[PDB]
Amino acid sequence: LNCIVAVSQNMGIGKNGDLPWPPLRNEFRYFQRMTTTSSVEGKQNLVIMGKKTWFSIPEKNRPLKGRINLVLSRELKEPPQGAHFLSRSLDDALKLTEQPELANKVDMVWIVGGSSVYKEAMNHPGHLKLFVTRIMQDFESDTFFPEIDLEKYKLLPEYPGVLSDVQEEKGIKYKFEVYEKN
Amino acid sequence: LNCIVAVSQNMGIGKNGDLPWPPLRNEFRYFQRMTTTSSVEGKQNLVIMGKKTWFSIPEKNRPLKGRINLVLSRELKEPPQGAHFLSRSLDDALKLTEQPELANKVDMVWIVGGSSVYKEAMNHPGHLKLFVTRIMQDFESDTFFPEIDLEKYKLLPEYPGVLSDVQEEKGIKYKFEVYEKN
Ligand SMILES: Nc1nc(=O)c2cc(CNc3ccc(C(=O)N[C@@H](CCC(=O)O)C(=O)O)cc3)cnc2[nH]1
Ligand SMILES: Nc1nc(=O)c2cc(CNc3ccc(C(=O)N[C@@H](CCC(=O)O)C(=O)O)cc3)cnc2[nH]1
Repeated sequence: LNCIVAVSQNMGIGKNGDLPWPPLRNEFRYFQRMTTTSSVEGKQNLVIMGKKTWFSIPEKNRPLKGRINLVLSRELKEPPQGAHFLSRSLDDALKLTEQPELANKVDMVWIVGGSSVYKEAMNHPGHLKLFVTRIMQDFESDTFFPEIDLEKYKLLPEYPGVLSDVQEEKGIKYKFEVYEKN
Repeated sequence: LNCIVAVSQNMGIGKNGDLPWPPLRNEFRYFQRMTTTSSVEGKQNLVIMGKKTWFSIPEKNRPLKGRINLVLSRELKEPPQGAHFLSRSLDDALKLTEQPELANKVDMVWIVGGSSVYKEAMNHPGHLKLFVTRIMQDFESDTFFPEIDLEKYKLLPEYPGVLSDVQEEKGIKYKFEVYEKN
């Protein structure tokens, strides 16, 4: 279980149901590269996300491509269009990926948001990895990311695929960090 | 929804976790064809059966080849070796069925028993068909097939792919029947 997020200096992850920052095409490309790249031959990654984060993808790249898109919601009676699966819980969704028909087709599981999903997932006993993009500037948010507990999480000073130096796009600097827990 | 069973004259379907009769090679040929045959190319049929059924299949005929095997178990921890999916009630299995990625891989649904399942499936709202092979002889049994509500089910005088003649094998006579409900 991998969590993938981009957060501002203020820990905001959202505003009005959108990234509180203007589009970083490279930041996007990387998110697109991590959640897609599967380690195993012929296996696919599964992304999980709440109702809101699904509606927040530009309608034209829904469902994420080359990925199994699952959506959690206790409300929705059926998978919103383009969605691959639907679960009411993070557990139920974790179970399902445990069905062997499934298990033999999925490699990595990535949690893409929103807030309460990241919350439920961060707590979940088990081996968890947090891929966080530090967007080094404040932005006006309505939704935030939780405190990464240092009792539990450790920052990997290294990570195959991820560059260590500070990035910049449209006068915005950011850096990719990787935390782990067990 | 398709249910497929064989019943002795006394409505028996099992004796000590086995069929009450000796094996009718040509009746197992029928159940096989019917359950394995899909209308669509690149789609497969799904078989749902209780745990006892699962186990009454000769362990080298497990799981049923060319079919997605699904196990109904309230307690079973994880899915028995070789089963494709595990659910806890007909309900989840069916729901499981309407999952978009699932739904495009699966053509027909067949309920292969046991008593408790047949029954739940029989009552269930919708368009249901029972495929009944009437074994024209009494056999001591411990498991009995729910009795068919004539008020709801209706015998179809013919139905494509169903031989109309009384059959006999090993001196035993049987007949193929199909019931429908709306
Ligand atoms: N690093 C990181 N960046 C994000 O932008 C991000 C966004 C979410 C949640 N929201 C979204 C919203 C839209 C798209 C999206 O359009 N993804 C496309 C974009 C790739 C591209 O178009 O260049 C994808 O194909 O992955 C993804 C996540 C979660 N974790 C993230 N994590
Ligand atoms: N018509 C009918 N006949 C049955 O024998 C039957 C059996 C069950 C449950 N039990 C069983 C037990 C064994 C096998 C089985 O070995 N099937 C194999 C091989 C058939 C053959 O040997 O020709 C398969 O490939 O289906 C199937 C169902 C439920 N509905 C039925 N319905």
